[PDB]
Amino acid sequence: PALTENGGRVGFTRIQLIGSIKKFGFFYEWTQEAMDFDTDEELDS
Amino acid sequence: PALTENGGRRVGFTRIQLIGSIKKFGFFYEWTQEAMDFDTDEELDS
Repeated sequence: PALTENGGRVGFTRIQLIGSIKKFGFFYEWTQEAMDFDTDEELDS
Repeated sequence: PALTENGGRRVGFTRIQLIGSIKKFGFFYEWTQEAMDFDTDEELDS
C-alpha cells in the first residue's frame, strides 16, 4: 500500500466449522437356567 | 407340560350352567248340600 501526499479512498473473513454427534450401543441376553446350572458362580461378574 | 429353558408360550377354564323349573300343581272336589244333610255319617266333611 503506497499512499501519496493526498489520501482519499481491504477485507476480513471468517470460516465456519461443523461437527456432529452420533449414537452407538449394544446389549446382550441370558437366561436363569444358564446362570443356575453353570459350573462357575461369578459368571455374571 | 414342558417348560424349556427358553419359555414364552397355555390353559383355560370353563363353567357350566344348571337350570331348574317351577311347575304348578293342584286339584279340587265338589259336594252338594244334600250330600251333607242326608248322609249316613255326620263327620263326612271332616
